Amino acid sequence: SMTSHSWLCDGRLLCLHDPSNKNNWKIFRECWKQGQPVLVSGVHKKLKSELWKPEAFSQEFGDQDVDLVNCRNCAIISDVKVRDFWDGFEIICKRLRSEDGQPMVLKLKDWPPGEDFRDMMPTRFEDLMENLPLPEYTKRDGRLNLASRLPSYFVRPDLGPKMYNAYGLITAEDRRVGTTNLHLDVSDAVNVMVYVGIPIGEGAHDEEVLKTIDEGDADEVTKERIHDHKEKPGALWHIYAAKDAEKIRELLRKVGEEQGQENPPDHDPIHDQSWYLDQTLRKRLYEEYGVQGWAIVQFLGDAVFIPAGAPHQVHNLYSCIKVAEDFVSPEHVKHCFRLT
Ligand SMILES: Cc1nc2ccc(O)cc2o1
Ligand SMILES: [Cl-]
Ligand SMILES: [Cl-]
Ligand SMILES: [Cl-]
Ligand SMILES: [Cl-]
Ligand SMILES: [Mn+2]
Repeated sequence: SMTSHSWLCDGRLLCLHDPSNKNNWKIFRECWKQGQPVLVSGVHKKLKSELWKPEAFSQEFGDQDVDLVNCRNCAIISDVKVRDFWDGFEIICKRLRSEDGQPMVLKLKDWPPGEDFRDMMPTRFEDLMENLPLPEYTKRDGRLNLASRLPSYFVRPDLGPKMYNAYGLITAEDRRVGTTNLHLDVSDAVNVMVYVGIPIGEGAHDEEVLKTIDEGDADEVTKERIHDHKEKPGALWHIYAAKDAEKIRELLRKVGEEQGQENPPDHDPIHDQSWYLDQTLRKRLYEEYGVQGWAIVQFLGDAVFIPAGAPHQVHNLYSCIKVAEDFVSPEHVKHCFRLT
């Protein structure tokens, strides 16, 4: 039976089922006020699927110059064509190779660049913005988005949305690497999975994906969503409450010192965006500091709501196209105030 919602993370994560239900706000606002993330499924069914394919991006924009990142070692690949990224998105035999002769796991950096999504892709912009869930919070002019309404005493978000494009991590060694390292944002955000690419060539690689979700601490109901098939898994997230950010900084200063980094006692390891919390570090955070997070698998068409101030990291299971919009809810406006 169709239902309004369900729970993941053993009751700690709200999952809304109908992205355009006019009564979603009544269930959402209780969880949101408590500083929790929220998941909304089904957004892909609202979108024009032909606008979100890797082959269309390559055909329309392939001659633009861009930089890539090697996710395994953080090396920058400078001033290449955007088709060099898109043509290897699902076909492994077409990827740029490292010195060892392996195909690289790449992230497309800052594309479209800065605030240029709307000018570059006006049809994509309309398709996304008209289909975002919780539209009183998430639209540029929504009644519960204070972004356009605040004076300079508040850090205001850039004009969005922003696109996040990267290959899937593949090997047992790759399990300890992030697509996006641990960081926080002073605005709220909604992140939508608009396409998941499952390759062919080294097709048959779903085996190491199961071990990553399991070791990632995914709850038993998320494992039913994985093991049932039916839906394509994109990325594994770990999100932490804003109230636990300083305890995470204390752990990462202790570990930086143990690993012989030489850092002033005050430096900010979350702002540096240099760490990925692997299974060893997540267990140490729980046991030594008393901090629990939320382990979230974002499937095709899932919208993740990330509260302002909440530290979070992303690990792509397969090749992903994500689109995110920042907003300023009244519940979390304290996180962007410039005094006290
Ligand atoms: C519809 C569908 N195709 C899949 C391929 C791999 C997988 O891990 C889940 C999938 O769900
Ligand atoms: Cl808060
Ligand atoms: Cl467009
Ligand atoms: Cl709403
Ligand atoms: Cl990163
Ligand atoms: Mn973020």
